[PDB]
Amino acid sequence: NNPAIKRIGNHITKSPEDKREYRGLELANGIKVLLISDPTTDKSSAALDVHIGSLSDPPNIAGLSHFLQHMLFLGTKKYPKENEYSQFLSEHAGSSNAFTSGEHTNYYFDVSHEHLEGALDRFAQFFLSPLFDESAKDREVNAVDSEHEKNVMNDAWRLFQLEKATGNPKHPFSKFGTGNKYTLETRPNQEGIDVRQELLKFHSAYYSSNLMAVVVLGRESLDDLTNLVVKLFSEVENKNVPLPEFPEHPFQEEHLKQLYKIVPIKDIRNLYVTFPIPDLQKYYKSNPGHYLGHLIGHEGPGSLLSELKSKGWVNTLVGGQKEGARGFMFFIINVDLTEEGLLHVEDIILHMFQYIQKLRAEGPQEWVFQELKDLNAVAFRFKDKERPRGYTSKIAGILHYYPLEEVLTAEYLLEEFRPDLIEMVLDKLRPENVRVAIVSKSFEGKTDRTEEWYGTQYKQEAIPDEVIKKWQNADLNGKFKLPTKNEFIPTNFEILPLEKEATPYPALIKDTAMSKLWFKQDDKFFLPKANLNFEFFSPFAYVDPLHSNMAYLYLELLKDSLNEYAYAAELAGLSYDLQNTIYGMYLSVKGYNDKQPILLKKIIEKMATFEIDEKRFEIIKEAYMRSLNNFRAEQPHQHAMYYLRLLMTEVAWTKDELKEALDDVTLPRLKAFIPQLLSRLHIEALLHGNITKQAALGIMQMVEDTLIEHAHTKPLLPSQLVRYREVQLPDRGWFVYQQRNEVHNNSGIEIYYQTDMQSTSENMFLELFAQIISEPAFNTLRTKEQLGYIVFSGPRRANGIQGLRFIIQSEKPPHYLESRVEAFLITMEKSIEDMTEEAFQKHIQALAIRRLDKPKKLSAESAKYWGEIISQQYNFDRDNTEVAYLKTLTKEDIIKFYKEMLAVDAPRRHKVSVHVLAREMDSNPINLSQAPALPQPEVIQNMTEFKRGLPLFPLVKPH
Ligand SMILES: Cc1cccc(-c2ccc([C@@H]3[C@@H](CO)N4CCCCN(S(=O)(=O)c5ccccc5C(F)(F)F)C[C@@H]34)cc2)c1C
Repeated sequence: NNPAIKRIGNHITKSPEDKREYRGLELANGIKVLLISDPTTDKSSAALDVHIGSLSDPPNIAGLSHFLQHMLFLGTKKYPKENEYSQFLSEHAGSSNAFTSGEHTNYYFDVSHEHLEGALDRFAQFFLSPLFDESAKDREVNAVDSEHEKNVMNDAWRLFQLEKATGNPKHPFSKFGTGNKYTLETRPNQEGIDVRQELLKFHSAYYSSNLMAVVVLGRESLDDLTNLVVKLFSEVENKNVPLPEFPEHPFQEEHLKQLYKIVPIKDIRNLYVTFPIPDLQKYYKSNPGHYLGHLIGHEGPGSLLSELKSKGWVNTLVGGQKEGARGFMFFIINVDLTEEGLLHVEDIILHMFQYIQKLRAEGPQEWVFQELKDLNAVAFRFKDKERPRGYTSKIAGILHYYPLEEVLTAEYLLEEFRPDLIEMVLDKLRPENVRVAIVSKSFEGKTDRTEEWYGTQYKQEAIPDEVIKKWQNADLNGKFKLPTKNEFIPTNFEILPLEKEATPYPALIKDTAMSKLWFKQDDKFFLPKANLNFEFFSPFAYVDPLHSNMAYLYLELLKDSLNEYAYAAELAGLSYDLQNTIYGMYLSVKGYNDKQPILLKKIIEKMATFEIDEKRFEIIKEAYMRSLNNFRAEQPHQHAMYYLRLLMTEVAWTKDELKEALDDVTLPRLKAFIPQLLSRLHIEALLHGNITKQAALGIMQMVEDTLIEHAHTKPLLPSQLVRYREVQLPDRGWFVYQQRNEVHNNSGIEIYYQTDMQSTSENMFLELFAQIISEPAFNTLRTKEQLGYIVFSGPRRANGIQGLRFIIQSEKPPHYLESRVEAFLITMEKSIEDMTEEAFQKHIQALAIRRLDKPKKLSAESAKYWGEIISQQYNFDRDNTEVAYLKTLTKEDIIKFYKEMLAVDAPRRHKVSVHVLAREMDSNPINLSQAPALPQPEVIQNMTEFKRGLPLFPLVKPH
């Protein structure tokens, strides 16, 4: 009947555990639509995906489609205010973002479930009448430039664009996708281009309804959402744009049998092997490329990685199909190299072709296909409920590739066993079709080429024909065997009934000297999974730099030894996480609860009886040295956060201190360390999920008994369980710590206004003030003043203390950012005074909606509890309590808080600043609002002297 709708789809196949309701349809103008109705959801969400992207950029205006993405947020005919969209979401508990790929531009948001329609209306105008204001165009070009700048010294981005640069230059694959100030302004200016014209030209040409997919999720009925979407999106005009296709591969014959030697910024050794392949997307029900990726990339007994590890040549390997665009794809194998491996790349590649040859020898394996199929089937059935914003964005993209009825299952369920396709793809993994890239600092000075956009330095050689032949003649290596049946595949999915004494929050069910056990049986999600979290306390994990190094290497070596065994468990939905902390060790086991005790028992047994392979020890130690050194290449703003974390924590070892001590770590000393670390411990655990109190008590005691049997562990004394405190800053003080980033030509800054110990009152004063200023700070500091791509504000919480923080990465010097942030804070004092009383309550309700947002998957609820436990506050009802108090706050209360704690002349202002200067700054001391004059800062010359010159805060009292 309805003329606005071209069709309604049939039942949209979903998991029987999914309680959400789905309708799919195609609009008259061709928009493909999925509607998701979830009456429980706290946040509603919508996303739109356009099947156009950087591959469609005009060759003379690189990055135009990425630039157009940024511009749609900045105003439309119906809603002209540059920030009406941001502001509307902020005051209704929303967020938004977008990304541009070669073939897609994806826009998405979430918001309070009551304001879906208000958000969606503003959002629809992006695709109807965008302004492309000239003042916004001039300002936003800078945001794009600093984003590129951030990427210039990043080894991944350099490799990403280097690949495009070494293929057919006539192919759109070569296009620079990001854009920068040169491609978007300075160069188009000297060629007479009116960019606002090209934006409107491009938007009008390609933003056509026939290339769009929309997904909307909210509490409304499926019928109500249907009316809503036709109301807002039928207006979008249909220009029947043909969908771009790229049938000719970017890598032709002249681009094969090629070797590239590349100089990295970080000290890394990597080998990249690539084969051009046809587009396998159409074969999604068969998934031939993923079958091969599963086998080549396997890490278990008999695998290619296993032999390469034993020879001491590589440490990690990943492989499989890599997307390109419609009409072309890649198959890749990525290994990191040891020092020895760098000298044996030829042999390493031979082993690769030997393993591939084994797969040809044995032919396709239906049992392998069956196993992959069964695992994906289990995965889909018990998939965790997704956060709405990410869910709509994902679905919006794949609406372009699968029938409406299959969108939810297309990427999970497998139907066809197709050995013809497996051999077809397998026939393409041959030496005559290969491309090899080596990344090592050993090529420094030996390169003869330079990549235009990032400056990557590299050398290109043809692979010698005799070397190709050795690879082509790869025999069978008897150390390569297909994997055996995966015995970690779960079979028991029974959901145990809720016990009578079950509780809404974690209960303390064991409180001994050795262990504190918090337990909760799942009463929400009812999936056959569980989370097992353990914190191991030992003073010897962080006593000095040397011991910290050894705690790290111990767990790295242990994970290395378990890798072959645990890989099967990971494929089977059973994964673990094990790393050292400043307080000891952290262990998490997540996944299907069926075979979970088996993996946990194997981990603890291995810890307590660990034998170190000397060859593995030397290799991992070398990698760890490089990892420490490679911090020099992180981004300025991350340095600033690192430095501030060192300044404000009672105890903290620097990367330099760790580097020095790493040389004094001998194999004998490590062998002695491990038994000393395990000799005395305290264990605090959260066991949460599809398990009962008896099972949980048994799991916790199994861990203890294993440690007692093999490591003779005894309890710690309670006075030994000590937490670190935060430095207490003086009233009206201001300290600055200054450092230089020697890799990146940007500067970074973090500003911390310390308030007081966490407290129900002090917590919500800060959080509410943070909410009020969140959007304005971004609008003022980024979109208006265009200081940098990275502009952040919000609460900082550490060691029981809290405060307000600003983080900026910019080309301008830090002392300038200091004033602009100081100028902004006064704007916020007036803005709070002038704002209406309902505008204020609007923020209160926005913060409330955020805090009370219910977790949708077990892992998220577990995280909430775990944060209460590791912080030793144990405030499991915090959300209800704090929101209740928040609602009673008044505009008067926030002004007093600002006047007392944050204002420039506040009697209790505690300000500490970290300035990370850019690579090229030697030193460092209109239309914009006026900044207050600031005092003379006390320049921190030594972090140790700084800390001992000041008091230390107390620790928070447990609930
Ligand atoms: C000159 C030349 C020749 C041959 C190849 C490359 C190359 C191409 C591309 C790269 C990119 C680089 C960023 O551009 N990325 C870094 C981290 C590893 C991430 N991935 S990946 O890990 O290989 C991968 C990606 C997608 C799907 C599956 C996989 C899989 F795991 F299955 F293999 C690619 C790698 C590097 C060199 C280059 C640059």
